[PDB]
Amino acid sequence: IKEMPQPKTFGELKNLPLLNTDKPVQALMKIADELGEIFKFEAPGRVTRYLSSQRLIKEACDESRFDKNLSQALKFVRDFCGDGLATSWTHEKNWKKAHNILLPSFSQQAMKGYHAMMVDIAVQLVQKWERLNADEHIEVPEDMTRLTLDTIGLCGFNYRFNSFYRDQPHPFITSMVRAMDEAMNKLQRANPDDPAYDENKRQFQEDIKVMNDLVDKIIADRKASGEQSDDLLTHMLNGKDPETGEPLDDENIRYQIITFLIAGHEVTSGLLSFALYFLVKNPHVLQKAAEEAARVLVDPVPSYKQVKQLKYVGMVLNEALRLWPTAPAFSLYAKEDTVLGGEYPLEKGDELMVLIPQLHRDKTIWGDDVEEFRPERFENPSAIPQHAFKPFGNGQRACIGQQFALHEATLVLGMMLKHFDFEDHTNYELDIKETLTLKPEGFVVKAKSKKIPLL
Ligand code: HEM
Ligand SMILES: O=C(CCCCn1ccnc1)N[C@@H](Cc1ccccc1)C(=O)O
Repeated sequence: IKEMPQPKTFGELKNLPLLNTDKPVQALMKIADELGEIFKFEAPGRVTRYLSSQRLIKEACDESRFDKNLSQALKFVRDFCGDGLATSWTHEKNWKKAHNILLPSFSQQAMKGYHAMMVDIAVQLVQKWERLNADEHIEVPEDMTRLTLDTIGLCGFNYRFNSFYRDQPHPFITSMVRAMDEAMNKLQRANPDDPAYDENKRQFQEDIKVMNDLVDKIIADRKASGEQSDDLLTHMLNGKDPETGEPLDDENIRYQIITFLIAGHEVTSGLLSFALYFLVKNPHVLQKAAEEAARVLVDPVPSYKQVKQLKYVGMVLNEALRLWPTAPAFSLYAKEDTVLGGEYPLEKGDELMVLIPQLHRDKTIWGDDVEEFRPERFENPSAIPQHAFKPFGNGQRACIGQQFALHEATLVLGMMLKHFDFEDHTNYELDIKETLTLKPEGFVVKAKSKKIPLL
């Protein structure tokens, strides 16, 4: 039985002030560098254990021993995502019911139906960049978020956010971002009922009311029109859980839509932003990915089958997820008493955090070159040890949107590589901005058209 280490404490605040920082995930990664594969993290009324080694995480991913926990962050997000799929406990009736209903909407097979709508938005991105003047540049995360937001809006419920027509965010997005910020900022308030925060609470409720009212009207409008657009909303309005025989109710449908829009916003655009960052920093890798794009994407717009054939582009995306997974942690609890790694006894109910970026830097798995960007690591999934690579979570609670995100990202990155040469014209210094997701803040490039038509 080993005692686990613990980072520095602040008296009765315990470790909580360590997360009173602009970049808490990177702070936790530095703590893991100092303390090793496991450390205890205490706050007032809270104890968790951060895991960073594949040795321990492979045990944490044993679904017979550990189930998904709502982290404090997810408990705060649940105030506006409700019992949608990502903020539900596994034992809540609406988790399994929504899971069974929505799985066919998110499969590779469903991607064939979404493909034309994804192409629609990808073409708008390419056309924007074709239309820039000589020495203008691209604001990468900003344009990637325009693309991913528009793609989930259109595939999700046939709604055009028209992000490439505007600078100012959509009213839904304004309230979503401000609610997420309040949820993230609240992971520090010792006296949340202090009259000091009444304005934060008032604003938080107005933002929740904005999201609910707007989504509820999208649902009511679709029901009033009878239109059967083949999108996630139609699937939720018509689908029935094979187990209970029941459909989702309108309240839970709204929670799912809010959940999908958040997932498809900066969490997914972050992947594209980091991938393009690593490509311009590794010109030989960019060259190889651009050679694949040219060879495969032989038609004016890509087909579904062509996207599946962008194997090296897919490897680029997985290697970007290895280094900077954009949903950087998930939480587990012990279903029963158990011992972790032969060394750390856990009681039923004890909580674990999986620190994904640090897992993905385990040199016993990847070798000494863990910081290098080498997509070839992903040539063969059977050569990767179990539970070494977890950017989409674990088990039945893994990301339902994984195929959607990777199809979207592979399509757009392929088209980017086909149509432009890229310049890191500022020699950009990576600065990772943290919300509940991760983003290369201020990442800019110049894109020179190869003058290949879309017609
Ligand atoms: C690269 C992009 C994405 C990444 C890295 C990602 C990552 C993750 C991770 C790590 C989890 C597990 C969370 C936990 O255990 O607490 C998760 C769950 C989930 N994600 Fe994603 N996600 C991505 C894109 C998406 C998209 C595009 C959608 C939907 C449009 C989506 C919808 C969901 C849902 C509904 C869940 C909860 C699944 C369940 O518990 O049944 N995600 N995602
Ligand atoms: O350490 C994370 C990382 C957040 C990851 C969120 N996220 C969302 C999607 N992907 C990842 N959270 C913890 C933070 C914490 C720990 C102890 C005490 C108070 C607060 C938590 O929330 O309790």
